Amino acid sequence: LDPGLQPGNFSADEAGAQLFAQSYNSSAEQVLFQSVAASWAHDTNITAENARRQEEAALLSQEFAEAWGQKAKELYEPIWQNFTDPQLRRIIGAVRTLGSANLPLAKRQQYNALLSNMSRIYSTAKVCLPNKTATCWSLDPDLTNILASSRSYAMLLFAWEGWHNAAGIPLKPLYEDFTALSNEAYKQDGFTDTGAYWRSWYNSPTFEDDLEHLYQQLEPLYLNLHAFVRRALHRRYGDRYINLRGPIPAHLLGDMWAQSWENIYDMVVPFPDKPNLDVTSTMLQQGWNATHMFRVAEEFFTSLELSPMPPEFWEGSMLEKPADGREVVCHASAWDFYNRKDFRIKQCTRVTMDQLSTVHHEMGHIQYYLQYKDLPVSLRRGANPGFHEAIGDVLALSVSTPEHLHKIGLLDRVTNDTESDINYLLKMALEKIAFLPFGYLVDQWRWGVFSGRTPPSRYNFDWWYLRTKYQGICPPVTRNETHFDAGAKFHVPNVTPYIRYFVSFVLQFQFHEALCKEAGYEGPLHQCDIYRSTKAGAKLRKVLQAGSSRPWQEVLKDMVGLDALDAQPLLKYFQLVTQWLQEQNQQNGEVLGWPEYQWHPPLPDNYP
Ligand SMILES: *[C@@H]1O[C@H](CO[C@@H]2O[C@@H](C)[C@@H](O)[C@@H](O)[C@@H]2O)[C@@H](O[C@@H]2O[C@H](CO)[C@@H](O[C@@H]3O[C@H](CO[C@H]4O[C@H](CO)[C@@H](O)[C@H](O)[C@@H]4O[C@@H]4O[C@H](CO)[C@@H](O)[C@H](O)[C@H]4NC(C)=O)[C@@H](O)[C@H](O[C@H]4O[C@H](CO)[C@@H](O)[C@H](O)[C@@H]4O)[C@@H]3O)[C@H](O)[C@H]2NC(C)=O)[C@H](O)[C@H]1NC(C)=O
Ligand SMILES: *[C@@H]1O[C@H](CO)[C@@H](O[C@@H]2O[C@H](CO)[C@@H](O[C@@H]3O[C@H](CO[C@H]4O[C@H](CO)[C@@H](O)[C@H](O)[C@@H]4O[C@@H]4O[C@H](CO)[C@@H](O)[C@H](O)[C@H]4NC(C)=O)[C@@H](O)[C@H](O)[C@@H]3O)[C@H](O)[C@H]2NC(C)=O)[C@H](O)[C@H]1NC(C)=O
Ligand SMILES: *[C@@H]1O[C@H](CO)[C@@H](O[C@@H]2O[C@H](CO)[C@@H](O[C@@H]3O[C@H](CO)[C@@H](O)[C@H](O[C@H]4O[C@H](CO)[C@@H](O)[C@H](O)[C@@H]4O)[C@@H]3O)[C@H](O)[C@H]2NC(C)=O)[C@H](O)[C@H]1NC(C)=O
Ligand SMILES: *[C@@H]1O[C@H](CO)[C@@H](O[C@@H]2O[C@H](CO)[C@@H](O[C@@H]3O[C@H](CO)[C@@H](O)[C@H](O)[C@@H]3O)[C@H](O)[C@H]2NC(C)=O)[C@H](O)[C@H]1NC(C)=O
Ligand SMILES: *[C@@H]1O[C@H](CO)[C@@H](O[C@@H]2O[C@H](CO)[C@@H](O[C@@H]3O[C@H](CO)[C@@H](O)[C@H](O)[C@@H]3O)[C@H](O)[C@H]2NC(C)=O)[C@H](O)[C@H]1NC(C)=O
Ligand SMILES: *[C@@H]1O[C@H](CO)[C@@H](O[C@@H]2O[C@H](CO)[C@@H](O[C@@H]3O[C@H](CO)[C@@H](O)[C@H](O)[C@@H]3O)[C@H](O)[C@H]2NC(C)=O)[C@H](O)[C@H]1NC(C)=O
Ligand SMILES: *[C@@H]1O[C@H](CO)[C@@H](O[C@@H]2O[C@H](CO)[C@@H](O)[C@H](O)[C@H]2NC(C)=O)[C@H](O)[C@H]1NC(C)=O
Ligand SMILES: *[C@@H]1O[C@H](CO)[C@@H](O)[C@H](O)[C@H]1NC(C)=O
Ligand SMILES: [Zn+2]
Repeated sequence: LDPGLQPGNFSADEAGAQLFAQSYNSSAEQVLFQSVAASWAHDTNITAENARRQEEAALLSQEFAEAWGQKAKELYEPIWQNFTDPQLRRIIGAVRTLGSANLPLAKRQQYNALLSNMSRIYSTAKVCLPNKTATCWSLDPDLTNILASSRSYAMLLFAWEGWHNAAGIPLKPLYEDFTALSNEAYKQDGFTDTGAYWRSWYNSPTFEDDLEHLYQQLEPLYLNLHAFVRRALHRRYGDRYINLRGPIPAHLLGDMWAQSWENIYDMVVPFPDKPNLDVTSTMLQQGWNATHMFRVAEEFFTSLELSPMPPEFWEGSMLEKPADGREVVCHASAWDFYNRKDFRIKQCTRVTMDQLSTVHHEMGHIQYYLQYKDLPVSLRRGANPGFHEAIGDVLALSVSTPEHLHKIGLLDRVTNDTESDINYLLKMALEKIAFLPFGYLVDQWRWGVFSGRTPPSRYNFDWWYLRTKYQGICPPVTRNETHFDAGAKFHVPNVTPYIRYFVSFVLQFQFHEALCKEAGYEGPLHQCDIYRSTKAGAKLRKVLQAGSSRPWQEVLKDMVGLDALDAQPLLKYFQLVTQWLQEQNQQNGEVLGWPEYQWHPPLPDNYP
């Protein structure tokens, strides 16, 4: 520990604690920058040298959070709740959280080693065909691509069986040990369990109830969608393997976790005679290039009179693919270095209509970072953890439209045909609405484990209960408590909350509606854009400047006017497809929901 990074002495006063907050701030951006700089380099190009620097940076960060966290508890754990500023209470409350650093070394060293071991066995999971094969598969590319692409039911089944079998089972012992150790650490931090810690972020005493009220508002839309897809699969696979009343076999939905079904959009799409618009042909013809694209993105924000990208951003960012042959993580990401001056993007840009849209949300994050850089570093995070991605997405929504592309000049004429825009809304539904029930059930399920209400003998039973209950899926081959299908997801062994994403996808439209309402727009909400609309920016800026200083429920209210989440706006946005599906289901007599829930298909005749 560098002494300039090691806390001093502070009184039990607020007057002292204000000085503690100030000192933590000044040290914090000096450590966090050094940490993120290393992590930036490692990700900007892989080298074992940079991986080492990455590893050392990780240790240096934890060592810093520890050295301050221990004193924050030692001096202010008896007090912090008392302090007059809700901003300061937020500052100290964040520092005062220690997480795993509560565990004594013996447990601590098991804990880290245990968490890493889960990630290893998941990331390095494998499936092998039932021969003396030279070669096995892995989740990507082999499994993701066979599962999404092929539709011979047996082959599709085996791929799903192998994965949840191989990825889950060897996790089963580890995840229990994690659950115990996880809760024990937070117990000392001040939470009943890890689950009550995660829910602590949304600072809502009624949080879990709020979700069910939201999800109940979605269920008519989701059931409408689910019931529609279910019929389509019946056309394809046969009467033996689908029940027009029952739930859907989990592996037919085109995705290993059935969390988003878009890979059956090719099979289901409405109005097969219409195209789906691709503006790439203009963009290449215009001589657009990656470097230019961001200036369009910046144009948008400047058009809202949000802040332009500072010169440092143009000096630093890796907008284009590198000139070297060096290996790089191409997946697009946006970075804030807690050093106030320089913000950074990595995009690996390929000039296509899709990545044009993608750049806008990635720059959206940068605009978000730019606005709250003025806060003390402890607060420089989204008003709540899903709130940051929402401000990212509302931007991509607007520009994805044909309406905005015409103001960009990339589109020649607007073509207001509902058959086309239904195609667009429906594919987006198969992407994101299918995700809401899944995103909801996981963190109910994990809360079930962390609260203990799912003891280890029920990990798998409570999982499939939650799947059929919410997502309308059932397992393709009988699954029993030796298996552990909850582990087969990325976010479970990586102990990463999904609930942020669900909260975000509701805040997304709850903003978009409140912006388009403010931007003077009227008409079909998916045809709104806010570009050039200074009225939207000035209100949007008020959200971004708040960062996390002000409780999100108060900030959201100041933007939208509602003290809480609501899915009515989301239903407004999807309204056109909502109506269309209701017609199509009514025409087919399709039974919404899934009675005969106690059904799942027989096995293929010679399996395998
Ligand atoms: C990615 O795309 C970027 C943008 O490209 C342009 O725009 C897009 C939409 C497409 O249409 C592209 O095809 C198009 O090229 C590229 O940056 C641009 O690169 C080109 C070529 O390298 C630049 O063109 C050259 O610019 C010189 C400077 O011209 C400006 O400054 C003069 C003073 O020096 C001034 O007198 C001019 O009026 C001009 O001012 C610009 O005005 C327009 C509006 O009228 C603004 O939009 C600009 O921002 C203004 N820029 C400034 C600095 O004020 C010219 O001297 C030069 O002409 C000479 O060279 C050409 C060959 O290049 C000869 O053919 C010609 O005869 C003459 O001798 C030429 O115009 C362009 O300026 C760059 N953009 C900017 C903003 O500077 C990226 O390089 C590209 N990257 C990749 C990898 O593709
Ligand atoms: C969390 O902790 C950070 C870091 O300690 C605090 O930032 C510091 O806050 C104070 C108060 O806002 C700020 O002082 C003001 O800075 C303005 C710019 O001052 C710069 O120029 C003068 C000369 O004109 C220098 O004397 C200063 O040291 C500054 O120097 C420049 O700083 C930038 C930013 O880091 C750096 O990139 C440049 O390299 C450097 N210049 C050169 C030539 O190297 C003044 O206009 C104003 O009057 C005040 O002096 C101080 O500069 C901040 N430092 C940094 C590093 O950001 C945060 O305030 C704190 N958080 C909160 C919420 O308080
Ligand atoms: C990924 O990005 C990083 C940052 O841009 C980049 O880092 C540099 O990589 C090169 C090698 O490709 C390093 O060069 C050598 O590093 C070794 C130690 O690992 C040193 O022994 C070498 O010392 C000589 O060169 C010095 C100047 O670099 C001289 O001052 C010295 O006297 C010796 O003559 C040499 O430094 C370089 O150090 C790193 N730098 C950093 C900051 O990481 C890396 O190259 C990129 N990846 C790829 C594949 O290019
Ligand atoms: C932060 O506050 C602490 C507690 O008020 C200060 O700690 C004290 O620091 C002095 C030196 O400034 C230490 O002196 C040592 O005392 C022992 C005898 O106990 C002697 O053998 C050593 O040679 C040395 O003189 C003292 O131990 C230490 N006491 C405690 C309880 O921490 C500290 O000075 C303050 N920080 C700063 C930067 O001033
Ligand atoms: C994380 O997973 C790894 C791998 O499963 C665990 O490390 C393994 O630990 C065992 C002993 O605990 C090692 O087996 C022993 O090896 C020695 C020779 O080194 C041998 O004499 C013993 O009879 C026994 O076979 C095993 O080699 C070791 N594997 C690796 C790769 O290190 C680790 O304990 C797990 N940690 C947690 C927290 O789960
Ligand atoms: C939960 O369901 C699984 C199947 O999905 C059951 O596991 C399977 O049980 C049978 C009977 O023991 C195993 O067959 C045996 O395999 C061994 C080779 O491993 C072979 O030597 C025997 O002759 C016999 O064929 C089968 O392999 C096994 N599968 C797995 C993946 O373990 C399990 O029994 C069910 N749970 C409970 C509690 O019964
Ligand atoms: C910190 O907590 C204490 C205890 O809840 C508060 O002290 C009490 O304050 C009320 C009026 O605010 C008095 O009627 C009590 O007599 C006080 N009790 C004691 C033991 O002093 C204190 O006000 C809180 N501080 C803040 C800033 O809210
Ligand atoms: C598209 O045409 C319909 C015609 O009924 C109209 O109601 C709708 O508002 C048009 N789109 C926009 C963005 O105005
Ligand atoms: Zn994002």
